[PDB]
Amino acid sequence: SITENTSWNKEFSAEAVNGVFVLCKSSSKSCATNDLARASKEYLPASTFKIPNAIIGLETGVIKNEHQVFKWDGKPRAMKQWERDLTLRGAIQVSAVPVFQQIAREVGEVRMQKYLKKFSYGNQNISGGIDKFWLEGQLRISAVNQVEFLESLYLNKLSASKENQLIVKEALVTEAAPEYLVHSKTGFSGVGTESNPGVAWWVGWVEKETEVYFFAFNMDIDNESKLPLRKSIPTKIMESEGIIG
Amino acid sequence: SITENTSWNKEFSAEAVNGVFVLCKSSSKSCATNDLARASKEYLPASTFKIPNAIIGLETGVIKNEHQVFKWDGKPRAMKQWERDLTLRGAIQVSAVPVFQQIAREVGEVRMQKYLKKFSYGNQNISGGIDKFWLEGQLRISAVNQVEFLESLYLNKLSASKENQLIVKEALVTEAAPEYLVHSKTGFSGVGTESNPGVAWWVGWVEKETEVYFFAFNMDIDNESKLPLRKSIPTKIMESEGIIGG
Ligand SMILES: *[C@@]1(=O)[C]2[C](C([O])=O)[C](O[C])S[C]2C1(Cl)Cl
Repeated sequence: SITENTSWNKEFSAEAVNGVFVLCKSSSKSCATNDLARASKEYLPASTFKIPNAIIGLETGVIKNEHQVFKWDGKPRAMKQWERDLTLRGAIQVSAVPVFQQIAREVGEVRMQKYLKKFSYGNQNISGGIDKFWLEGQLRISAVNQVEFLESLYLNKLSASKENQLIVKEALVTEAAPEYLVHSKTGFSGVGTESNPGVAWWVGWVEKETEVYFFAFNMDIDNESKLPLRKSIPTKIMESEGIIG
Repeated sequence: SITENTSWNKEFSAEAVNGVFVLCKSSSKSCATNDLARASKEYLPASTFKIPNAIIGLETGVIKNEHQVFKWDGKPRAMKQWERDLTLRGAIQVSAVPVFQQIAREVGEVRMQKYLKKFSYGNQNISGGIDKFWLEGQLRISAVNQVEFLESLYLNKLSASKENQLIVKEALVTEAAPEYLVHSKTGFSGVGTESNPGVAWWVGWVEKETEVYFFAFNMDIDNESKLPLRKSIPTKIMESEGIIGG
């Protein structure tokens, strides 16, 4: 399945970044990575968890349908971008944490556990509170597991209805051209401490002509100013592969 | 109950074009157009027909599923961009006529007629050739009918599985930002002469924040260099309406 490509470290060392990129053409059966060990090391998913959380909210009927609006109650939120009504797509795209915290509460620990089992989602440990397990709790997943998850979603092979998978897929589109389509989701757990840094992610897949490439990136982050690297490092790697695009 | 907004006409005259723009906020119960008469006139749909044709291809099973690949057999095609295997979205986005002529033949006249009736698609006249009725045959549809069809698609209300309607919607995404998403399709019947012009279209819808706007534009085309007006005239109107830009 997985092979090391040590040329890809240039991008990490340039920035003194401890991280991993996993990139798979056509399927998870052929991945390459800069760091064999870290590729299956597991980290808080943070807001990449909105992908399965959204699927689960639709499957359970907690989210009515693709057209549900999540209204802002006018009360303060941690980000200005979350202070307004958001569609499902909008709430994923701006990573509106409190929308999904309330979705998780309505889903409930029994159903959330059930679904993460069906999804083979990381260590499947949702302890730490129903509305914060993926943010500061015990849930962990690796970049390889993300790429496996995203591939099932791409093929509509998760245990949820095909309509709900397609709904979340359109919500993930972040770049659209006549012959190049990108689906992707960022994550950022916070800056932690210098001793125990946070994690940042970018995961998704690229459709180019008739090919597909799945990717998952994570890195340790103790400084918010380093945040863009979660897209720029994978972007430069994929550009050097001719994928981007 | 469509209203006329004549102030939009200066965007057409400025470019010496005759055409119509229909724009509906929230639903087709709230539409506005520059030209009430041309808004209901019916024109050859050209490549805009790839929308219903794709849904029908999926419903009939001619198109196997969303990941179907349409293989190029190597024989020459009008455009290099068509001379390659294509996904369903790639074939729509580059408007690869030959892939859809073949889907249309496989669907055949009986089933095609039946879906166009279910979809209330234009004059529903597909006569004269199953693989060109939308390119140079008798099929005709108005800008108001395009917006009503597209709203149905957006709402998953067409007579087709929700799943196939979702497949086709993703294939129509042309613009994407975190709170702005555009689904659309161009079409162009060919450059005509001044007295017998072709038609160019741009149809689709825009989700901005939590609002949705359905739109359909067409214009007479008798000069090839004017083709890009099919996008810049409606773009300018949507700017002045405050949909494009903050
Ligand atoms: C989720 O992890 C989002 C992060 C992300 O990756 O998008 C940041 O968004 C820029 S902050 C929000 C949280 Cl941290 Cl919950």
